[PDB]
Amino acid sequence: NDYLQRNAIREDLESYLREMGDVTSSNIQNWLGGRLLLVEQTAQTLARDHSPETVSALLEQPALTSTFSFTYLGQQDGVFTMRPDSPMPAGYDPRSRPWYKDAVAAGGLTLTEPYVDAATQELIITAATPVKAAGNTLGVVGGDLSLKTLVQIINSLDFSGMGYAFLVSGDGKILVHPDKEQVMKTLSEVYPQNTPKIATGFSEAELHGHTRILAFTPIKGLPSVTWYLALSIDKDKAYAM
Ligand SMILES: N[C@@H](Cc1c[nH]c2ccccc12)C(=O)O
Repeated sequence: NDYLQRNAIREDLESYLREMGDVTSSNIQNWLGGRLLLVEQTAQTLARDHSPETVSALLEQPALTSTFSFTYLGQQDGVFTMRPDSPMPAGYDPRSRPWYKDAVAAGGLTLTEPYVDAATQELIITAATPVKAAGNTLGVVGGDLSLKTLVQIINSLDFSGMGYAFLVSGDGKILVHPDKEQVMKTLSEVYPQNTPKIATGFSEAELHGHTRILAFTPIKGLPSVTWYLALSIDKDKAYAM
């Protein structure tokens, strides 16, 4: 019987994908986690002492400048301090920015979706958290992360040459993708005819003329967001083995 045989193949493929999805999800979980912890450690220090001299020196420390493109403090009175330094656009107010509002609404450390950077006019992701002293919020600390860097991490693996990984929100918004044109599109825009369901274990869909298999894995330990790790696999290549 070819039905039983196809059934045996598919079940094996789905077990492999589950394994790859789990461990890739852990990786990005751990990597994002360290960044979050670092921003948190930085805010808890500023909480105790946020004099101008201290703020400057703290933000210039190598553990920060080598991890984030920019690290910064926006204060509740609107005063902004960043390292390394940058030309400043007229009218800037850190309290109006997505990283600031997101941290405040979260009541603690969180991550933004991509938003348009103030200087590069390109997409950026920020790890951010409020500065908490005596139950009060003195401002928000943020550390900037490049989309390209997140891509590289979730695509360490091949995956045996079958496909690639991307990040997508529970709402269906593509956050990070090896193909730049797909970023911040929705799953419905990319797949209008038969849209992959995030809840559903394994979905088939058609992309650039080829049948693909998609599978979604929750990413744990991201406060106040719901992000999935997605695997997108070439069906014909996978089954061929
Ligand atoms: N990425 C943050 C902070 C930031 C980075 N580079 C900047 C240059 C100018 C002003 C703010 C920034 C924002 O866009 O708000």
